[PDB]
Amino acid sequence: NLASSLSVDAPGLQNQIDELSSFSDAPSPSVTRVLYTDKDVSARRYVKNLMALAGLTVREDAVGNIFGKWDGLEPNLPAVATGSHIDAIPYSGKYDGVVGVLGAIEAINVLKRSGFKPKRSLEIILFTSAEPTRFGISCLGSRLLAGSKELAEALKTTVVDGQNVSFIEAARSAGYAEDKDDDLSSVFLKKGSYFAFLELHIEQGPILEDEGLDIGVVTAIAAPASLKVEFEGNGGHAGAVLMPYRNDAGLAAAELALAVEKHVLESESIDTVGTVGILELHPGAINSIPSKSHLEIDTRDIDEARRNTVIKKIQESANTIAKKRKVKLSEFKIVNQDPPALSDKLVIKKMAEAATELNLSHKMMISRAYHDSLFMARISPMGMIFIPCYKGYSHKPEEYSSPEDMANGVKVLSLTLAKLSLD
Amino acid sequence: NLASSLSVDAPGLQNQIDELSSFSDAPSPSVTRVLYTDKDVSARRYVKNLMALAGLTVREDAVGNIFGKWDGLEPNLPAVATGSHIDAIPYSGKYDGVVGVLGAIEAINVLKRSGFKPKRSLEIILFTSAEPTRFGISCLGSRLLAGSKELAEALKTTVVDGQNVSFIEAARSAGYAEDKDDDLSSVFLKKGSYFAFLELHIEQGPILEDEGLDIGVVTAIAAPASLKVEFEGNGGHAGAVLMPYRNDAGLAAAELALAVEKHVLESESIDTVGTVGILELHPGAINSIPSKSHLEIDTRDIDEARRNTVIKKIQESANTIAKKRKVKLSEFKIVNQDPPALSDKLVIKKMAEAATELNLSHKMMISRAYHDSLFMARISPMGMIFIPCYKGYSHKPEEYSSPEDMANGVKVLSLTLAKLSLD
Ligand SMILES: [Mn+2]
Ligand SMILES: [Mn+2]
Ligand SMILES: [Mn+2]
Ligand SMILES: [Mn+2]
Repeated sequence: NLASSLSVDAPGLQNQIDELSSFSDAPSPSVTRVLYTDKDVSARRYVKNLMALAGLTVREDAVGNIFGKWDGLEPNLPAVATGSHIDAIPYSGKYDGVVGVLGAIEAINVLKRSGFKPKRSLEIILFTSAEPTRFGISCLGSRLLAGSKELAEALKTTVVDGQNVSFIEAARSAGYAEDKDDDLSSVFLKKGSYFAFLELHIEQGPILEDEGLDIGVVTAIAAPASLKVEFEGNGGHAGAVLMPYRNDAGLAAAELALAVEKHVLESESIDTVGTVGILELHPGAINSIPSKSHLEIDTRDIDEARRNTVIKKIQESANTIAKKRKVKLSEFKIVNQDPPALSDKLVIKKMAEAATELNLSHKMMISRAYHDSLFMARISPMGMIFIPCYKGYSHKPEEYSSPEDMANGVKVLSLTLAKLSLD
Repeated sequence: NLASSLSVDAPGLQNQIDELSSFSDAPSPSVTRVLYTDKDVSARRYVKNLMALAGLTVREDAVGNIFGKWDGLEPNLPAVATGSHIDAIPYSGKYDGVVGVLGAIEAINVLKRSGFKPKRSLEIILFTSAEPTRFGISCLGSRLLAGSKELAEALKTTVVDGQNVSFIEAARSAGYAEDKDDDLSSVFLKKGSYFAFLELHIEQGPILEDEGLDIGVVTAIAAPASLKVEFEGNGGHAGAVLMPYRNDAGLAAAELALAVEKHVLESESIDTVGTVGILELHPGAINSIPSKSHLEIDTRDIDEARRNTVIKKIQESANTIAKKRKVKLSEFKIVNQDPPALSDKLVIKKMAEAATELNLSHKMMISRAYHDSLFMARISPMGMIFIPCYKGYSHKPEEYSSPEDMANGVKVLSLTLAKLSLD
């Protein structure tokens, strides 16, 4: 049958993972690849080349989401879509996102080798960026595909990066967004434009590895939020300003970072997380008291209400700390605060069937990380396929999934796509 | 008499202050001017030109200390020296250091206008740098003049900036250190090579302003120290690594910063200060748990032993925090730990006499900030003249000393130099 005929070039897929990892602003084994930079452009070209070699119709939208389509026997039907991202936060791994892009292309080649004849078209999506590194916005591409007018407006009017480069300027430097009449609404997909959307991704947790299982069938995605906070004080000479007269913005930040941890632990649930990944002091000189501090705070929970309580407590603590330290809470911005999503029940059903037909062990599980799937779920039925990764490591160079782990995920992806195409 | 004849071009001196501030990597009204950068080179040329116009014989040493001499009637005698620095930490003011260089040149012009004829030569020193911004080393020029073989060795062998540019490489780009065969010992001055050394400087405190006084006669300089600390953890995915499994290096840093403040307050003396002016996270991404954190801590006291006690407690707290957070204390380095200096009693007497002859109110007082005078005191009898500054602001763009305050300090400098020249 189709399932027994599926054959993946495992070392070849690994070789492509390794080649793509060379497009990096960090030295191997780390990867840094930020939206619209030269490294991102190089990686885009590499992926577009592979799409063309696999015989896909390749196109790009106004923000650089990249699409590769295999036309089905009934091309007017809503297509079955799959994809992920290739951007990489500073000093991260080679597998996050990339497995779902390179592995999707491989899934197409696997199906072509087996002589599969799609009814619904299959389309691979390289999302323009999923990481919030550059503009503080996560899933920038899929948020726009899912129709966020709020985001489109901000991208056109206010959004800049940490070097004060505007989104429009960055996009144009990489060959995109060159239309002054476009408010980016051109990117929006109609609900139902896809029959379904699947994303293959490394687990970013240790569960499949620990339990000796091949495949995770993802049933839900946890609810993510991010906050941007700034404190302002008088600053001045570290040696000359006596302690009673200070309002140290650095210490306000230190206190807020510890309060974040505290409020997370207050939830009484293991599923709650919160992190201060960014804490910067200005002017940032050893002999100058910080007059401004800037924190970027990530917090999530599978339970939206519990997550929201943490955010509310964090805001209360920021105000309490500001008053006690006699600094100004000059910014408290909820950059995003998104609900969790549920995978479509019939997509889950086909994925579990596919894994079973391939003699692969599997379990139902939730994603703790967020993914483009979170926002694609607003447009169409969604599912995710997890593969194991070593010790669950991710967002760091120790991140690892074996050639066989990837090949298994690719086979499940190929077979689920085929089932959905013929449905 | 000489005292009544002294007259300063106050708006002229202000114009020079403003012009020098233009040599900055930060936009007005802030100044940034770091050792050996292009802006530093431009500012050096500007000052050397003023020295030339004032009739001074100009020379430079191996590291770019700049000397301008007015030859006395007995030129073989040890000269009376005066000067300060012109480098500026990021986003600081335009009066710190600058007043003591531009004002020293103006003191020469003032004495010349009055027909004063020095017996001992007068020599103005532009110290190559006082701020520790580039290499973590404060008073680099005066530490070498005072004969630190340890510093000379490090500068030749290990010292680099945060961009891994070596001291030698940086120095050569600015036109200095062009001798392979110099161990920098050429910079060293013999004890007694100067009869006395004076530094005019803004108070960097609010005391003279609050008390309604013209001049501070500095009696001592507080004992400064600085430390570098690093913590290391495992890092990973901020959304997926559950709280019990973390060893967050950023939270370890937050805890140490608060410990610094606590230990300072434990001294029970208002003369004790401590600051965390630098706190950096790696990788520094919102969705990446910090795996490395880096703190640079400044701590001082007029009492050396009381400060050292703070330093010991900070080291103890760093170890306790590391163990509790389950991170490695990967670095704890005392970058400098220097004793206080006492101003020379005869210099103090002459300075107070000068202020009195000029009908300027004054008090004897301690300097809380450190200065090149701290190290020149090892070579020569030392004293400092403080002028008031607005609300004591320093190391920030709000720093301000009035044209009149500066002129008063220049007159006291002129008259004190004249007294010491004619001993
Ligand atoms: Mn990621
Ligand atoms: Mn990802
Ligand atoms: Mn200073
Ligand atoms: Mn200074």
